[PDB]
Amino acid sequence: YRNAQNPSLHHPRATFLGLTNEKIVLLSANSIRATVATENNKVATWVDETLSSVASKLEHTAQTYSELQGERIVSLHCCALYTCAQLENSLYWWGVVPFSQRKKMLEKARAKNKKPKSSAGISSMPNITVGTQVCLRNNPLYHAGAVAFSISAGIPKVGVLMESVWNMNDSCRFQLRSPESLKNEEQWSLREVVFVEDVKNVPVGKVLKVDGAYVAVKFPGTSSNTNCQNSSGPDADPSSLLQDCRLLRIDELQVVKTGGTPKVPDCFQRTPKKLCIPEKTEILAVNVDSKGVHAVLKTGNWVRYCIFDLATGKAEQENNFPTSSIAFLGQNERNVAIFTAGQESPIILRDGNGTIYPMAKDCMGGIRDPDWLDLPPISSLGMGVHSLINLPANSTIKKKAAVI
Amino acid sequence: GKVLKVDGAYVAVKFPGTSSNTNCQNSSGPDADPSSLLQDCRLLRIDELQVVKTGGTPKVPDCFQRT
Repeated sequence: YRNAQNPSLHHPRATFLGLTNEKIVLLSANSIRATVATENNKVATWVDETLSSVASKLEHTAQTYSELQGERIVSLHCCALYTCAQLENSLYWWGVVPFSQRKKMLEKARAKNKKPKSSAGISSMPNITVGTQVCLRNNPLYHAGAVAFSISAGIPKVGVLMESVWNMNDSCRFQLRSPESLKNEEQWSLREVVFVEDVKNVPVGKVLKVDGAYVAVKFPGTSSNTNCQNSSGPDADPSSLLQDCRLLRIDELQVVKTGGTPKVPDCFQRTPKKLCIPEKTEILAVNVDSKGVHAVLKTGNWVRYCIFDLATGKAEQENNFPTSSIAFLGQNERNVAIFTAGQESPIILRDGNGTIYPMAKDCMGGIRDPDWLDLPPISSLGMGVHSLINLPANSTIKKKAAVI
Repeated sequence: GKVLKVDGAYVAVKFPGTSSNTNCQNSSGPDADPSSLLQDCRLLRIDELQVVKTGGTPKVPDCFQRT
C-alpha cells in the first residue's frame, strides 16, 4: 500500500469507517465480511471494497449502541453473512439471517402477501378504480431486476436474476452485474442469494387501463429478446411497444394497500440479541459456521462441545466428550480454540496440551471416541476456502476445497 | 375489430371510444404518441373472437326486397 496523495491514511475504505483517529485492538476477517473492535469498545463492521455500493446496509461505523452493554468485548467472529461477538458473560450476534431463516420469514410474508384472496364466506365488494394501486396476484417474490451476492464456487459474485424461481428448490440462471460492464448466464442455486433489494421494488407495473373485465398493464423493460433495438428515445416504435404490453384479468391481481409494502419484512438484522448460554459456562472459544455458532462451554471441571442455533438462541447440538475433561482443559486454559470457515468446511477443536482433538460422529449423533493422531502440539492453524480452477467440462471434481 | 396485438391467448384490438382522458384527435398513423396507443387499446382473448378466413365473403344476404 502506497497512498501517494495521502500517505497518513491507508485502506481507502478507512475514512468511510471513520477510523482515522481511533486505536483498534481486535480483528475478525473472512472472505467477504470484516469487523474490527477499537479501544473505544466500538466495533466497525463492513464488507469488501467490491461490494461497496451495497455497503449502505452492509457497512457500520465504530459505535456502541445502548442495546450493547458497553462492556469489554472479549472477541469477535464474522462469516460471509453475519457477525457474532463474545463478551465475558454474553454472546451477541447480528447480521443477515441465514437462508433458511430468510425463507421462513418469507413464508410469514408470502402467506400474508395472499391477504387480498377472499375466504369461503360472502366477501365485501372491493372498491375498484382504474389506476388503483394493485399488482400481480402471483407471488414470485423476486423478479428480474434485483442484484444480490452469492459466494458459491469459491469466488464471491454479485448479479441480477433473469426469471422468478417458482420452485424454491430448483436452479436458475442469472447474469452478473460486473462493474467492468458499466465502464454471463450462470446456472445457480438459491441458497446463496441475499436479495439486498430489500422491501418493495417488486411491483413497478403501473396499471394503465381497465376494459371489459380485464386490466392493461405494462412493466418497464418488457421488450422481446429480438434483435430489434429497444428504442427508449422520443422515436420509440409504437408497434413494438404494442406487442410488448401486458393484458391480464382482474382476478389475477392482488391489492397493494396504501402505504403497504408488497412484501414488508427486512432481510437484514440491524439489532443485537442474546445467544442463550447457561450461567457460569465459561466460553473456551467461539466460531461462526453455517449451522449456527460454535462454542465450548465449561462449568467446574465439565467441558461440552456445542453448536448454537440462531432462532432459539440456544445450543442446537450439545455433546459431552468421551475423554476426561481434565485433559481437554489441560494446563493452559486459553490454548483451546475453535476453527470453522462459516459456510462449508470441517471444524477444528484445539485443547490445552497444544495438539488437536479429533472429531467424528457416532450413529447416535454424539462425538465418537477419538482415534489418537500421534500429532505434536500445534500453535497456529489457518483454514480457508480455495476454489480449484480450470475444471474440465465441469468434471466430477468439486469446485471448492479447504486449505489447512 | 383490427387486432393489432396477439400475445399468447390474449389480444389487443382497437375499437372506437378506446381513448384515454386525452381529448386529442386519434392520429394512429406515423405520428402516434406512445401513450396514445398505450391507453387506446381494447383487451380481448382468443376464445372471444372467431377467425374469419381471408378472401371469403361472409354469407350476409340482405333481408330487403328490391324488385
